[PDB]
Amino acid sequence: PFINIKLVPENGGPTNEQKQQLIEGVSDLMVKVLNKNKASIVVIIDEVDSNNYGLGGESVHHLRQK
Amino acid sequence: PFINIKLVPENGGPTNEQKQQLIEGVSDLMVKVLNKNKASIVVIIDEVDSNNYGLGGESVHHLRQ
Amino acid sequence: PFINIKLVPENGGPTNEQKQQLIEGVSDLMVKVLNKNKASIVVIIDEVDSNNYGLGGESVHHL
Amino acid sequence: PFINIKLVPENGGPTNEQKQQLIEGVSDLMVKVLNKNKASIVVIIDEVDSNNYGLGGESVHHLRQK
Amino acid sequence: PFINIKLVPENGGPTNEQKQQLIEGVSDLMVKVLNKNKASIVVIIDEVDSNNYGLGGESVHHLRQ
Amino acid sequence: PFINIKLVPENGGPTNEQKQQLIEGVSDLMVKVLNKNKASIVVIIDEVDSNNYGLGGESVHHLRQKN
Repeated sequence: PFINIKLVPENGGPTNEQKQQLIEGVSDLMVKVLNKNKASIVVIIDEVDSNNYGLGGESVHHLRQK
Repeated sequence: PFINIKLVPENGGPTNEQKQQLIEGVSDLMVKVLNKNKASIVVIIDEVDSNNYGLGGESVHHLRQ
Repeated sequence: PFINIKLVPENGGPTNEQKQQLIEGVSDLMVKVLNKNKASIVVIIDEVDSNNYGLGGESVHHL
Repeated sequence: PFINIKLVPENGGPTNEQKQQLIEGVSDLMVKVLNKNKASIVVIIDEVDSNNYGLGGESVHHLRQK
Repeated sequence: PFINIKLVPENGGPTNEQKQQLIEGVSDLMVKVLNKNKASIVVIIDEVDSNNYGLGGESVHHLRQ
Repeated sequence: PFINIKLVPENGGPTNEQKQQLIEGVSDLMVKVLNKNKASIVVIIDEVDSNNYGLGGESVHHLRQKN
């Protein structure tokens, strides 16, 4: 399986350790819910600049300014 | 955040219930690991034919048989 | 440029005409905001089953 | 709805303001065509290096020289 | 590495055999260029409806009479 | 068509030359197998940090510790 996680950096996060927590976490979910083969699980975390992420028609940067 | 899960169906699954468990599990994981706002977490699960998914150069179809 | 639009179908939407509207709408947006090469714009619309799309931890089907 | 836009930066663009126009425009198009929940609209803009984007078998870094 | 190929079906293609060819093709390409590990190469082929694919602001279905 | 390639950089690579080889390689592959139109082929190569890519539940940074 392939899992793509796209998020916006926040408070110096996520750290390398946190990305690892996500990688292992997401992979374990697939195994627990679908009994998938963890060995073949690929995960990619994309960090999007607050200015390149939009929700509701506004950027995350513009939203955090509130 | 946005999470895209791509997987190959098998054994009549994943059922709609298993899909619900994946959405919940990924969303809770984000909230738990990075204190994300579950309300904004979007998840999309794509199901790929076994003849369309390759690993190591072989199709999942040939790998399962 | 490349634009990927993922949505969950509903009420018989989107029809093939509405998909074309999205393709034209997005393509004209890039040329108007960035003056990008209209002829190099690639758009792909993906229709996601209500049970496969989640928002707030719940599937669109549930919502 | 989710919209991913991948482009190659050019002449200083897109600026944070132009990115907002893309996020706004995209979100308005989804509402005008299918009346989707505007608040649930997620938009991600990825800027690709001109040496990492190909078209017609050639990189954008080269095509811009023609 | 992960490779995603999105295309529009036509005249019955791509066949399961042609999909296999794309998987082996892309996979071998990675090994030859960056000597990447074959076993870790994941390939996903998405087949996009001609009414769902647009180029130059025209759907592939309309761009084919 | 559209081809997205996601890989993790390593040992001074991939260079622009190698990225160009990937663009041409994938493009030729599409032309050879499905006679797809070259001009319409879009390829985007993404370079993922070794800490952002996982396989088997371990980041690539970790996997690369072992030869």
